[PDB]
Amino acid sequence: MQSINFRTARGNLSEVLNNVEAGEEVEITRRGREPAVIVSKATFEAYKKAALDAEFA
Amino acid sequence: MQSINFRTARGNLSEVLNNVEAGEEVEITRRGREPAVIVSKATFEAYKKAALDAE
DNA sequence: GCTTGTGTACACAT
DNA sequence: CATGTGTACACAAG
Repeated sequence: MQSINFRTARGNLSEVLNNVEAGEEVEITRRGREPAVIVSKATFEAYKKAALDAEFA
Repeated sequence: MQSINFRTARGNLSEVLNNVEAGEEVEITRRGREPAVIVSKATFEAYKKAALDAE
C-alpha cells in the first residue's frame, strides 16, 4: 500500500485522488496521530456491503 | 456520512483527518470525478475482512 | 535548525 | 455564482 505524509498528501491531493480513483489505496500519515486511508467511496462502500453478509456474533 | 468538496478538503485536511481519527467516515467529492473516502486505517483494515466473501 | 503540519492566500483552469 | 489544482508563504510543533 502507498503511504504518504500529510504535507506531501495535501501538496499533491489531486494526484493522490487520481491514484485513488485508479484503484490504489493510499495511506495518509501524520506525526504521532493515527494513520488514515483514502480509498474510492465505491470500493469502500462495496467492502462495507460484503462484510454485512457475515453470519457471525 | 460527512461529505466535503476537494477545495474544502485540501484547505481543511487537518480538521478532516482529526474528524476521521474520531471515527468519522468522510466523503471527498470532485468535479466530474468519482468520490473518495478518507477513513481510519484500523476501520478500513477491519472492513477488508469483507474479502472473506472472496474466500 | 532542520522537517513536517497547519492556516491561508493567490492565480489560473474547468 | 464555484471549484479544482499548482504553488508558495509564514508560523507552530516535534
